[PDB]
Amino acid sequence: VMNRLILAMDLMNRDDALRVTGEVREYIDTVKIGYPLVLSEGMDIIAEFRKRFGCRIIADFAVADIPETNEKICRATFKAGADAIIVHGFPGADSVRACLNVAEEMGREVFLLTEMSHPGAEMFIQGAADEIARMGVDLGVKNYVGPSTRPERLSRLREIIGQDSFLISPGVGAQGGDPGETLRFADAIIVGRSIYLADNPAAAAAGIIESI
Amino acid sequence: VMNRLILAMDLMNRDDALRVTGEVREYIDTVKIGYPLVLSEGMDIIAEFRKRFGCRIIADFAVADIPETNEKICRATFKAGADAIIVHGFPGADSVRACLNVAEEMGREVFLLTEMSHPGAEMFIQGAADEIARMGVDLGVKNYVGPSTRPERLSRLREIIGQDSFLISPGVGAQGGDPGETLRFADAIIVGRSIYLADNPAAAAAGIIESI
Ligand SMILES: O=c1ccn([C@@H]2O[C@H](COP(=O)(O)O)[C@@H](O)[C@H]2O)c(=O)[nH]1
Ligand SMILES: O=c1ccn([C@@H]2O[C@H](COP(=O)(O)O)[C@@H](O)[C@H]2O)c(=O)[nH]1
Repeated sequence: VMNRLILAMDLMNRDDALRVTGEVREYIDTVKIGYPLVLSEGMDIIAEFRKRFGCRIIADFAVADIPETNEKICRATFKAGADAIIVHGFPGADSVRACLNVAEEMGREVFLLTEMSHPGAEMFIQGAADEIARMGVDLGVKNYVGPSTRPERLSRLREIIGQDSFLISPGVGAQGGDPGETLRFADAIIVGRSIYLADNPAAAAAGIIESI
Repeated sequence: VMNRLILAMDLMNRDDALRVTGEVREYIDTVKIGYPLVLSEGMDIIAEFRKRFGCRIIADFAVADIPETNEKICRATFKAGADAIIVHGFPGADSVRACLNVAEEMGREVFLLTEMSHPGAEMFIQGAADEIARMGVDLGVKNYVGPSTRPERLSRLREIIGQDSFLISPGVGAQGGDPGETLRFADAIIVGRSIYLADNPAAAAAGIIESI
């Protein structure tokens, strides 16, 4: 939410991850943590970050398993302190509903990943993305993830989910997406490498904020 | 955390509560919601506030029942979306442990209320407060609540819990506590009426922040 900028913290060691996150904390209040960091440092890193930085944590786990396993993944993730989890919609409605049920039980949120931002997304996901977004609307999903790299697709996604839904978007910077154009449709942009690989992460974050 | 100021939102109707909270949101990022609002508008108000204001919510439920009931209260409260819950320590260790167990299961936090801020606290709670704080330390509690109205007691509490524990303090303003003096010992101050009954809540919040 702060500055409509979410940091994707994909460094793989705790010391560097804490250093960069602390350096840019005055610019953000929401950090997306994924498997690169969690599989290297453990799930306890989520609660550590949440406490140390007083930020919201979105666990980007691209959840994509059967219902029963998705439920277990969501339970472990919320137990670890995550405020929200990103779930793929392409595995179908039952898999998404399993995640929504756990989020309801635990007072948390599910973000539905519709279309991905990388080139390969055009092979199979893009053709199913509008229907995946419609499925989300039908299931009551209120939070979505769409691609910064294809603003016309981000626009179509926004059209399907409505103005009240919350939409975040990765692919800004390194993948080629533009901050300002992405924010014409998304509520917040996700930025990873453009900030965490910069010589001065704080200056990189400040520059993105200045550009928007 | 923001400005070390936590709003105690004890208005009893949704419209006024949303109005004041929205007016002072630029000054805070943490709202304490208690029974005055929840029993008048329902537990759904917690998730509504959390979403609408993107703030952390501490449920001040002064939990004070037997272990089994405390567990149920904590589960319902975290399911409703609260980030933390305030629990009395005077009912004993088993009652506090029940709350800690649910918070661990759900990735949330427990704040232990040691000494209360009102005059009647001197009758029974004050004499047991140092031991209640020690009990908290022994149980692994990391978040505490102490009285703004008695800074020497707040100092003694801080001494027992250590500098690493997080301490919040009500009784600022209406009850007579001073913002600056309270912050010599507490990490954050809780302020209710001095802000929510003010003719201009934003100006009242701004003034408190200016004074510190
Ligand atoms: O469609 C998607 C879904 C997720 N991410 C994730 O969002 C972040 C974008 O990082 P970056 O390209 O700004 O470094 C990474 O964690 C990446 O895994 C994408 O980039 N695209
Ligand atoms: O020892 C305690 C425990 C809790 N509260 C609560 O903190 C808030 C303080 O509000 P106010 O006196 O600033 O209006 C209220 O919600 C009140 O119930 C106290 O004041 N003192």
